[PDB]
Amino acid sequence: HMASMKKKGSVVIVGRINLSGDTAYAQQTRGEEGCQETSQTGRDKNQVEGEVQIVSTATQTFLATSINGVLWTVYHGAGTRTIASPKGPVTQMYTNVDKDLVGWQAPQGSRSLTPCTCGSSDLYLVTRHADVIPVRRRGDSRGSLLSPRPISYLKGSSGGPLLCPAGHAVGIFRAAVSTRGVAKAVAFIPVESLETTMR
Ligand SMILES: COc1ccc2nc(C)c(O[C@@H]3C[C@H]4C(=O)N[C@]5(C(=O)NS(=O)(=O)C6(C)CC6)C[C@H]5/C=C\CCCCC[C@H](NC(=O)OC(C)(C)C(F)(F)F)C(=O)N4C3)nc2c1
Ligand SMILES: [Zn+2]
Repeated sequence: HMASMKKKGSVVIVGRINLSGDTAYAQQTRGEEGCQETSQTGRDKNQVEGEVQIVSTATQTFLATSINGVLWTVYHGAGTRTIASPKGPVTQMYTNVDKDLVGWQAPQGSRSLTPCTCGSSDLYLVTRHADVIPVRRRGDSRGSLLSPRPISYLKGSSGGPLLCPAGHAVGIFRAAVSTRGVAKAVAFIPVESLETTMR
């Protein structure tokens, strides 16, 4: 009934994939009790750093990637949720269920990836475990893993980047193409589609 209707919590940044040096590694910045509290209030005063965030709702954990001053992730992870920030929940500025895409203004302190204009097909997928997986681009929105992996390896990495050799953003990881549980290929949201959404 109306008086007891609940509100969904905010997406919460709970860590990051550190790409600042020679070694990629995952960092946790918020434990579970802080996350639950931050999801309810929408107030997250942690300092944000880096391009790839680890984010969580009460029921899911996935990634989010800053490109052109927007923190982007998948609709199938975030739905229409706000994201927590120092002064309270922040409403999405982009929502496109047909592209499986959402975005919020990039957090203060984050850094953004540059959209790739290289036109290269040798790509690199960054996972929530800070694995950097070589991927050969196979079409506008697909790439094959040079070494296939069980889907278990990729679960929770939606919203992460596919990068070119120079570290530019080529797309956002959306779905795994799996045969008998082995991911031979991935589908991604091309960065051109993000740039069209921004218009
Ligand atoms: C709710 O409104 C919407 C709107 C648009 C959507 N668009 C799509 C595409 C959609 O697909 C959903 C969601 C997505 C998904 O699991 N992603 C990943 C992830 O890690 N997620 S996640 O972080 O753990 C989390 C679950 C917390 C957030 C990267 C995946 C890692 C491992 C694969 C696990 C096995 C699932 C394989 C499946 N393969 C698949 O569908 O491949 C085809 C058929 C070729 C196509 F055609 F999809 F490309 C698959 O990958 N997925 C099914 N759901 C949507 C829902
Ligand atoms: Zn590039």
